[PDB]
Amino acid sequence: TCTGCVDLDELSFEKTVERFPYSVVKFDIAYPYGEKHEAFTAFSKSAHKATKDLLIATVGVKDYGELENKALGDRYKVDDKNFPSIFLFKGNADEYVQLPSHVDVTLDNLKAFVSANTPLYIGRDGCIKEFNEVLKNYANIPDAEQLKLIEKLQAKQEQLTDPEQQQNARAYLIYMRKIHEVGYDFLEEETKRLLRLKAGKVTEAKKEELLRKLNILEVFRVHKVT
Amino acid sequence: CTGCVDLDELSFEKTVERFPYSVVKFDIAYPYGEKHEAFTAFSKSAHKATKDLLIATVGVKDYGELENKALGDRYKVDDKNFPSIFLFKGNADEYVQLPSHVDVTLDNLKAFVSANTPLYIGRDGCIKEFNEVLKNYANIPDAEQLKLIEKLQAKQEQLTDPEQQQNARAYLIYMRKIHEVGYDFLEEETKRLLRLKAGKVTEAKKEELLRKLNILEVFRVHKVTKTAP
Ligand SMILES: [Cs+]
Repeated sequence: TCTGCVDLDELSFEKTVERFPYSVVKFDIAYPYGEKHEAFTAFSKSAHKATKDLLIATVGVKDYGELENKALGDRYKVDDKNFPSIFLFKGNADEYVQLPSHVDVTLDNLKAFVSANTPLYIGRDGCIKEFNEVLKNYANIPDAEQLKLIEKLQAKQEQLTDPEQQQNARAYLIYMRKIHEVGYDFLEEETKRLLRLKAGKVTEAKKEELLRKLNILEVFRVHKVT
Repeated sequence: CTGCVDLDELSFEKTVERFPYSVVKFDIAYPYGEKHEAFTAFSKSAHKATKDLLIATVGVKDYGELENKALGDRYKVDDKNFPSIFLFKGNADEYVQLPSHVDVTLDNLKAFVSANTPLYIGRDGCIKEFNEVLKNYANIPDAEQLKLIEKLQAKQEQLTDPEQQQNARAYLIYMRKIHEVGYDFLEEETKRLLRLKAGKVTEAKKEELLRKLNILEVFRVHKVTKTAP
């Protein structure tokens, strides 16, 4: 299927959607693959890191054959012409919004579809929303402000529980410290390092970590330095 | 399987913690076979009976990127004695594991459930909302029977699930016959169905007769207290 996606059928569908605050469900071919499904996969992974309240699910509809989930495609008025079709539910299989048929299925667009329609926000992997808010043009604030930002965020660092997020905050703190010490030259250096490392010998978990670092690194970019 | 939700390292805890109870079968990825088919039958049965029970599977089948190996490890299960069946009580921390000696069958899974939760997976055919008001039906006065007939006929008309619609017909038949003839109907209809069931019947016809017998059983009374004809 896709990682962290829950594939639902006519018996599980409503009863599962009805247990979650929000659900985003991709109705598609029973054996989906291709750019759009990969984008929904990436979105499942990002969503799952970003929220506690959002079910990411798929329903595979088989037309001809001994039919699978055709009731569901019928209920939601989606068939071979519409796929993949993205629905967003809010606890009630009868109340939903459907991603406009003209919107490209990309991670970015799926993430905006959720934010446009729920209070949830799915940031970039590695980013910590709290940190971000206090970090814009960190690289242009005075050394003493920077030094202040470092002590506060280092406090939230140890108020955080999830390993992923604890690693993320440590990268933020490292970058604050480097950018405090080296100035903005740091960005390009760290970028080149992370990219050479990503384009080298490393695992599944390895390239994700490096991407999370890059996304965290991006927060510290400014349009002019001063 | 149908109605089983397959969960993985990302979806497991978060899904299990949204349902009051979850029964989870850990097994190889792409499971198959007789225990899997029995878990499948159980999923169908539980879904017909409750809305509070998640039925789920985790495919460990560890030979690759090791999907779900961490999950199997959290619960200390093993290629070595798959399947392992767990019951969770609303989070991924509170669970009971089905003893590895218990054959994984439909009956044992239902028992596991009723043994460990307030949930009840009823007998095939039964409609809980009917059974709730039918206890001792055969002994109550005619006018109460008649009111129950009117009430369950009204319920039947609102039923939206097709298996319950069909089962409800058998309840109404039995209520009306029992009203009309008395408790002797229970022997009459039992002999009729047991005769059929003792014939050469397919598995699907067998199931259909069992559902009628499970419904008729609702009407049996421990002692007949109401006068005959
Ligand atoms: Cs709900």
